[PDB]
Amino acid sequence: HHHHHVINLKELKILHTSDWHLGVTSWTSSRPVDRREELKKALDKVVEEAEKREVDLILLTGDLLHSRNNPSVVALHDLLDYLKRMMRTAPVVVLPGNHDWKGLKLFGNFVTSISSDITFVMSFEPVDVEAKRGQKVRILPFPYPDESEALRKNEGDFRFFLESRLNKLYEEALKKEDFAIFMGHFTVEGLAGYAGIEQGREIIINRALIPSVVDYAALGHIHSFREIQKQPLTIYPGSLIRIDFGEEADEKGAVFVELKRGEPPRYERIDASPLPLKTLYYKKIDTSALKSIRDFCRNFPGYVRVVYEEDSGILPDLMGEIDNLVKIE
Amino acid sequence: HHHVINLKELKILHTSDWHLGVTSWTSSRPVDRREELKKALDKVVEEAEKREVDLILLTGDLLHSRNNPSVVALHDLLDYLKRMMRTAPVVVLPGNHDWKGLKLFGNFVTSISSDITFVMSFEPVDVEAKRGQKVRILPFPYPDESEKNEGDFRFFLESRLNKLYEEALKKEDFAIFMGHFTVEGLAGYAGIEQGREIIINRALIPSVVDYAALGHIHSFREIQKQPLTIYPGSLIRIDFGEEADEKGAVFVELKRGEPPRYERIDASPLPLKTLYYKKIDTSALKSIRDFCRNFPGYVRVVYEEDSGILPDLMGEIDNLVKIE
Ligand SMILES: [Mn+2]
Ligand SMILES: [Mn+2]
Ligand SMILES: [Mn+2]
Ligand SMILES: [Mn+2]
Repeated sequence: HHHHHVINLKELKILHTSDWHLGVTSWTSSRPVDRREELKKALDKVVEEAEKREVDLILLTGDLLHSRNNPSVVALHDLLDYLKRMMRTAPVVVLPGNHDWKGLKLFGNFVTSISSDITFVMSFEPVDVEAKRGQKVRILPFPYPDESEALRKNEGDFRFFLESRLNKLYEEALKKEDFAIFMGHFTVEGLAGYAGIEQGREIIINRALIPSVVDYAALGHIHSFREIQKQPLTIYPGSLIRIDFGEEADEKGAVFVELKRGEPPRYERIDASPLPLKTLYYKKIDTSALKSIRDFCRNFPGYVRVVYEEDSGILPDLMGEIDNLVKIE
Repeated sequence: HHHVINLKELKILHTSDWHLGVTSWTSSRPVDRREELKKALDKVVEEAEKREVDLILLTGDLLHSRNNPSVVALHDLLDYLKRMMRTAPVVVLPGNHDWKGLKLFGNFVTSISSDITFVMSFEPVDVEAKRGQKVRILPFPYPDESEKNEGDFRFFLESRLNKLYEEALKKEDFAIFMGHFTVEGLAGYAGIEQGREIIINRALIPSVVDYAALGHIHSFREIQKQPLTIYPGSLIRIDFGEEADEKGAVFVELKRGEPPRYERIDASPLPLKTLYYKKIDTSALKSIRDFCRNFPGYVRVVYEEDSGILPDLMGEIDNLVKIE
């Protein structure tokens, strides 16, 4: 199943998905919920769409695995399974998120060398790939600065380092052939309604420093769908599930992007239809609140957290009674 | 692949037991064996290219660390795999290993490339060689434990081998057994017992295969002729005790209706020597210094009678790696 060769082809169809967090079990400290079933249902939906829409290229922009250090065998198996499924649809380019195990890097470069349908980008060096219908795409990758996960330098020099990398990618973008695509794994500065670091050291990038001459800027790391800017089109697809409370109002899913030479890019969201989350708040846990909790959870198809401040004595066994109540705090 | 189809002939590069990553004599004078090992591997790769082999067989213990291979060792492994894949399709039968990441890696890679196949179960796999020859692989790795009663375990192993024999009978062009174990009753074998060993009678190896590729034993050994069963051996002399064996790979040529033939590809490894002395005296001290001076390999001194504090032999002798 090799690439097609279409002459004078000015179109490129892209599936961009990110932040899978394969392996995640949520609320381990109160009621562990393995998110695998829900997550795979979403991934199957995304794979089916890429097939339906006959995409030319698939972009994976990191945090595909929940465990940055020691992913389980099941999570790794799921990842390789979906990578394989995607490769059968269109060539895949992978920009993994922050990781520590060298196993992914060794694996990545080897697999890239032996197959024309997958490319791992794990440095700042540009890569020229070929899409499903023969389109030439220059990839401009910006991963988490490795080795120096500890900066070993002040904020001024480090910012200048990041800024210098971005200027270099800009210059390399100018030497493109058909299309040029930026792939980044970081936090855009000044994100509207952004919670904060989910237990990690963050790389903060001003959106204006994203090379303006690229056709699409594919970003990952942020769990909410966000259209960052239009020139160049810069998007976080978001995660596929609602990973924790705080993500109740987010849009979750992937994106379909259509590029045409000489024309503005267009996109459509591929919504994951994730299970919903709800936080219930009460001044005090009384019979009025106690019935409010039971009532709500009864017809709610997602997971519920209860927060209350005032002491109410020994609570009744709500969690043993309500299967979708995953936390009381 | 080419599409002759060669049907009648099949040329095989069989190499094994590389032990990438090994540093020897760490508790006396560590010697990183990588330079020597890569020199041998380059020679083996060069030969596969020169001989234009159709199929390359790797039969385990390619990495010295069964649990935690270093990055350099894994990099070297993947480096050589890629080089070999450019020459001919490669079939890999991993040895006794842990981590399991090797297994996830293996099956994925096998799926995405038609130039490499990892066999990590007892299930037969049908592969296609360089010139389109249809090869059936009958793999026999270390079982995943298991290891209850020695009678039922031996019977379990025996049942696997009969199974392989049966599915061998299917075939098409050629059939090739790949095994990682210790043949029973090996002449001059040390150390036995290990005792983390899988012992198999050579007569239990499916007689209807064209070639039986074995790994785990560090010495070249033609085990039997029908079917031709060979341990290629390691590529370097890993420790003292391996002073006398042959190291290298094997080139095997199969022809339908004809008996199989083979030629060794010798690694020309660095030599090893153990020097024995009743006691360390000036006449012994003389022979040690003089021997090591013109010896291109590594030397061990073993002495019986205690001769007090020794002169700095290892400090003045670069290739003396052990005294005991
Ligand atoms: Mn994430
Ligand atoms: Mn991230
Ligand atoms: Mn060995
Ligand atoms: Mn072995």
